[PDB]
Amino acid sequence: NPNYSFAGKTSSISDLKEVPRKNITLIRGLGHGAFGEVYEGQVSSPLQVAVKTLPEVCSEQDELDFLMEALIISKFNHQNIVRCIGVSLQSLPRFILLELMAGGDLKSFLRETRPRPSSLAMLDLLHVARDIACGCQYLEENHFIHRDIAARNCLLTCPGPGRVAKIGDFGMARDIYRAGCAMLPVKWMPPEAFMEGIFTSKTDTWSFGVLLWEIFSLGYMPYPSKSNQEVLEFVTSGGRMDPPKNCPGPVYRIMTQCWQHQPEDRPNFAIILERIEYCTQDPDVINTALPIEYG
Ligand SMILES: C=CCNS(=O)(=O)c1cccc(C(=O)Nc2nc3cc(CN4CCCCC4)ccc3n2[C@H]2CC[C@@H](CO)CC2)c1
Repeated sequence: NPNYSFAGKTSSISDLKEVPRKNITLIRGLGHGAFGEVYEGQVSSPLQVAVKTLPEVCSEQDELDFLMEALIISKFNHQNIVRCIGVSLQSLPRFILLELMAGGDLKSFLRETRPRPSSLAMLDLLHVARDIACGCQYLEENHFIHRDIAARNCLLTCPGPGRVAKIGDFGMARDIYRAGCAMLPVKWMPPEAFMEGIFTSKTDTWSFGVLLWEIFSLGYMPYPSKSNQEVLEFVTSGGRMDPPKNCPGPVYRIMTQCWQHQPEDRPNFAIILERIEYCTQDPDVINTALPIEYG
């Protein structure tokens, strides 16, 4: 029974809301991460959920990783962080039950919803950014360092208008709480993080800058044509990404403030939200056309 502490309150497996296995039905696979497979499920107007599964063939450490993931997500309480409905850890395979996000991951969304021969506008992108910044502000307020803010780790409620973006994966924070080189999110990390292994909330500010780039580029990989080591040396020597195609100046300037070399010179998330809000109200920003991808 490992204990988990967040916002000064401690929790253990006993605090998790166990849902009887017979109340849970799987409908379809939704895809996989590195972390087993994810299904759409229903809990008994049944409740629609996402079901994250633990492989039955796994190590004792995978078991503990999965428990810790459950405790981490269960203690958050915020509209831009996916809810945990409960868990079913007393039958096999073990389940974590999460808010179903019918729009899928943000990176995939951006790539698949690129304007082609009116799907997205600048304001859609700014709303996604606001939503994630709101989730990041909540983490910062509660002294939680995420360590992997990236489009692949964000989810959307629905594909269409009204979509809300939320932070959906806490795997890196989980690994560090419980503590390879080639798996580190180098391209989202600030100098002091990959050099000294020093993480603070100004670490997540930097990563959020990179997420902003991903959003306004409509889902491109950061630092096009650069490998991890090339990015590490580029960033460490003061190198910064160029603006995404058609990116308004005021939105680019949020990215460049997020990427200040010294953590002290980076904005906190209250300031980032203020700047996103200003961009959102500015006609010259929101009237900028996104590029149309030829097809
Ligand atoms: C962001 C990482 C996933 N973290 S999670 O597995 O703990 C999680 C938590 C809460 C919800 C979800 C979830 O709903 N995932 C999910 N829903 C998907 C829906 C679709 C349907 N598409 C139809 C066409 C329009 C776009 C949506 C597709 C994939 C969906 N996923 C994925 C997210 C990425 C991976 C994560 O393992 C698989 C599950 C996933």
